[PDB]
Order: sequence, then C-alpha cells, then structure tokens
Amino acid sequence: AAMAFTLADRVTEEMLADKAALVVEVVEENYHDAPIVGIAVVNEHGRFFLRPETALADPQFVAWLGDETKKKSMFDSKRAAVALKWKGIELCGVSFDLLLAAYLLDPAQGVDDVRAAAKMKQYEAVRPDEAVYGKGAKRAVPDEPVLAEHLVRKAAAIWELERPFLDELRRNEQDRLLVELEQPLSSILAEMEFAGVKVDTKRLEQMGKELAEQLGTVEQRIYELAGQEFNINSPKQLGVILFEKLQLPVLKKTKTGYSTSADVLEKLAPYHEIVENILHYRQLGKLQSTYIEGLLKVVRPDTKKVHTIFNQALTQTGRLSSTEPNLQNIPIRLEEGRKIRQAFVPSESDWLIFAADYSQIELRVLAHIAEDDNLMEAFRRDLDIHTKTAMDIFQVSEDEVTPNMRRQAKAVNFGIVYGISDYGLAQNLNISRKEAAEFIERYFESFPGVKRYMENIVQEAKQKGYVTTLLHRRRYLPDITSRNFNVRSFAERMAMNTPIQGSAADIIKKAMIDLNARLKEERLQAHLLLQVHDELILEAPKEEMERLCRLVPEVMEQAVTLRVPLKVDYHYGSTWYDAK
DNA sequence: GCATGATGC
DNA sequence: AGCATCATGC
Ligand SMILES: [Mg+2]
Repeated sequence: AAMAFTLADRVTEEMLADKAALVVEVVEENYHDAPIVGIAVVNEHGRFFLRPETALADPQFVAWLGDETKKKSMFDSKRAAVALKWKGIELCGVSFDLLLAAYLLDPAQGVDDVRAAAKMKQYEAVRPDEAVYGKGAKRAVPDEPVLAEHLVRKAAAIWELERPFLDELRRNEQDRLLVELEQPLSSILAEMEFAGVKVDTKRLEQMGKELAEQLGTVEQRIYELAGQEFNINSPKQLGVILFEKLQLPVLKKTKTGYSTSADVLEKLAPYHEIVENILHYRQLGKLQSTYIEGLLKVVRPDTKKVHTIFNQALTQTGRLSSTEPNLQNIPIRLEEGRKIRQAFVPSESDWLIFAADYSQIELRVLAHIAEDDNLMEAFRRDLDIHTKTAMDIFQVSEDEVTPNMRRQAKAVNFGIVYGISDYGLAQNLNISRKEAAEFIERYFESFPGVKRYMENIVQEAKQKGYVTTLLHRRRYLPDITSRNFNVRSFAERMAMNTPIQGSAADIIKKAMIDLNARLKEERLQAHLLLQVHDELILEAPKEEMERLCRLVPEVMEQAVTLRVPLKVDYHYGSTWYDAK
C-alpha cells in the first residue's frame, strides 16, 4: 500500500514547520562535493518531496534549513550537513539523528540505512537503500516516482521512530549520550571533514619516486637470493620459495600451506638472508601502494586537499573510523614511513600543525574504574608505568629493571588492557603459555584491584547482558554465556577491554566538543583537522601556537574528572611529521 | 568474496 | 591480544 505525499513543484510555508523529519539524499557513498538527489519533508502538515534544484534555490527553504529553532529529525545528518557545506548552505537545528540513536542502542546491529534502524522496532514500511539503489555497477538513482516514494518513506519512518528511540535511550541512560555528546560531535566532524587536510603532492611524488628505486633494489636482491623470480606478493609463490626451494623451517602451518605472517618471518630471519629482504620489501611496498599511490588517488586536484569521512556509527567500542583516505593509520613507527607525514601540511600560509595526545589514557582509565590503589598511586606520581609494572612483577627496584624487563612488562600492560589471556601474551612475547600465565599471576598480585575489576566486569556482563563505558555507551555480549570456550573467552576479553577503550573514546569525544566551544569563545582561527583515538591534530596561524599550547592540553585534561589525573603531551611544526 | 598481510592507536 | 582500513592475490 503506497504512501501518500505531495510531489511539490515549489516550496510552501507548510513545508517550513517548527519540526519535521528531513531527508536530504546523497547517494554517492563519498558525500564530499556530491549531488543531492532529492529532498523529503514530513511534519504535522503532511508528507512532501522536493526537487533539489528548486528547494536549494529557494531562500525560504534555505533559511529554514539554517534556522536552529526549526527542529529536524534525520538519519546521518552529517552526510547532509557536509553535502550542503560544499554547496554553501548551512544546516542547523538537527535535534535527532536516527543513525546515531541506533548506534548507541546497539552498535552490533550494523545499522547503515533507515530500514535497518526501523526494523529494530518492527517497522518495515520502508525499503533498504541497497534495494532501491542497487550495488556497484548496478548502483544508480531510480526515476523520480520511485526515488520520491523512497525518500518520503524514510522521512516517515524517522518521524514515527524518533519517540520510541528516544524513550529507549532514556531508559538506557543514554539520552544525554546522544544529545550532548554524539549529535554535537557529528557537527564538529562535518566541519573537520569539510576543511580537509592539505597535501604536498610534490613531496609525495618525490618520495614515491625514491621508494620505487628502493623497491626495485630489494626486489632484485630477493630474486638473487631466491635463485629466480616470483611474485613476492603471491602468498603461494612466496611459500614455495621459502619452505620448498630454500627449505626454511615451517614452524607455523597455514590452513593448507604455510604462513608468512610478519612474526613468522621475524622468527625465520636467522636462517636466511632473504627473509630480512622480504620484510623490508613488504614495508616499502605498503608505503608505495597505500600511502603514496593510494593517497594521491584521493587528493582533490584543485585544492590538493584530502577529505576523509569519519564513520561515527561503526566501531563496537565507540571509537570513530576514517576512510578515503584513512587518516588514522598514517605511518609513524618506522622512520622510513613516518616521513610520509612530511606531506601533510597546513592549509594556509604561515600556519602550523599542532598535535596533542593523551599519555596512557587507557591505563589511567583502568586505574580509575578498577580503583586499584597501586595503579592509581603510580599515575599520581606520573611514573613510567611500564618501568613501574616491571618493578612490581619482577620484584626489583627501578635501578635494576633492564630494557628487556621493561619491554616484557609493557607487553603485559597491553594484554591487560586488551583483555588478558596466557596464550595471547605467550604469542606476543614468544614465550610458553605457563611462563605467560606466571607473568599474569604476578601482575594480579601487584594490582589486586585490577584483578577484581576483570573478574567483576565479566560477571556483570553475564548478569546484565552487556558492559558500559563512563558516558553510558553500551555493548551487548551474548557470547559471554557460550559453552564454547573460545567463543566465550573472546566475549570475556571484550567485557574487559570495551569499558576501557570505550571510555577513552567517550573522553576524547567530549574533549573535542569542549575544545571547539573554547576555540569559538576565544575567536581563535585554529581548528581541528583529525582525531586518532587518543590524539587531536589541529592547524592554526603560527601566532596562535602559544595560546594553543596552554589551551588544548587543559581542555583535553579537564574533559572528565577521574580518580587519577589525565595528562596530555603536545608538539607543533611546519608539517605533521614535525609535530613531534 | 575471502584470506593475507600491511598500517595505526 | 583489543579496535579499525586498504591493497593485493586467487
Ligand atoms: Mg599517546
């Protein structure tokens, strides 16, 4: 039974009501400078479909879009906000975003269209987007009659679903999470994405040029040491050369064949000169394919800017993800790749890159939630926690902890945050399970509060059905009751880790909101460019650096008050690389 | 389409 | 070993 609506040829006052479900359709997955395919409005006066050329050309409609007192309910308002920024139009008054509401209620649903969100509440009078647009080569906007009905049905679903979603969020104590954290953050992310990050493409091409020389040399060498040529990127090919031709030990059997994972090659290095070369070629190869070629593919030719899209409704812990390009996984560990960062520069003359990062926020969050006296005292003294953990588990004074002891204690700290298991630690440290179990037992002896939290959080997940973070984000863990040990253990690890990684996500998100408000009050020209889990990257006039040095760390450190202090380090320079 | 293996925090 | 995205091979 088709849905009734007015396919309007011009905007009417009836369509500019104080509250409405609004759909501003952008079908292209990447909405940056993308077309707005159609518009639907549903309010007390009825259901309307508007052609974009006509609506966005109408001063009253545009004014209505920008009037913050006219409330709109939408699904993925950030997509609309950004598509509109590229057209010079401001969207204001979004009081409810169904995508974010669905995500908070249950991140696992994987809700990515109005249909999926509506199904959560047994509402199925709307089609999935893929059903009407198709996928890939078949993706396409349908003719007006079909397009118009789909947008109206989506707007109708949003109009109908807003109350039940808000009611459940309030029952979950997530009402403020949506209205005071995620929705305001959505606007900040739209600004970041729209601003983009300037790329020195010439520097990138230079690098790409040199990289190509090195790759050839390492490749030729590999063929030499191999006795002949083969596809170094072909797993099969590599495995035959390594384990058959060269007779290297197979101390890790892949499904049916051999493993050439990094740690395995790392273990075989001692046996043959070719292994070191293979790992280096993989290193350089990743730089070339993803951080040079792949990057250059998404840089805008006119402005030389890259505009990522932060997916705010994807991760199971509350973190953001970044795509096209992923600006959250730019190399930094190895110097060769870290240089890629020299290509990320300020967007204006005489501006600089400013980077601020939390120091051990996960462990500090753990100290707070576990209320472990020893861990809390360590952060109160601002000690190096890895040296401190080594001192405690290996029972030695600071003077006697060796580099090897610190390295292993650090690995224990990682395991504790990830959700500890003797096998996971054994694998990471390349030791036996019993030895790893011993390290863990000694850890819990020194940090009994943490031990109690890990036991308690697992029982709680079992009792309630989910775990939560500081700001009430939640994650259901059905598998925690599974009778399969491996399946149950993965859930137990999630129970242990989620509240830590998730609360750290909550904190930095609130810091971003607090920071922008401070930035605005001060009328500073500085603005956010990126967020990479526990760090914020901005660019600003060189004349604002001194102010930023005091402002950013303070806002980040004060975003939330924990039982231990929060500490933020910062650096700035002429490129992202120099912001160290 | 999925596995493998790289990158980040 | 927790959470992610991208390029490649088959
Ligand atoms: Mg850090």
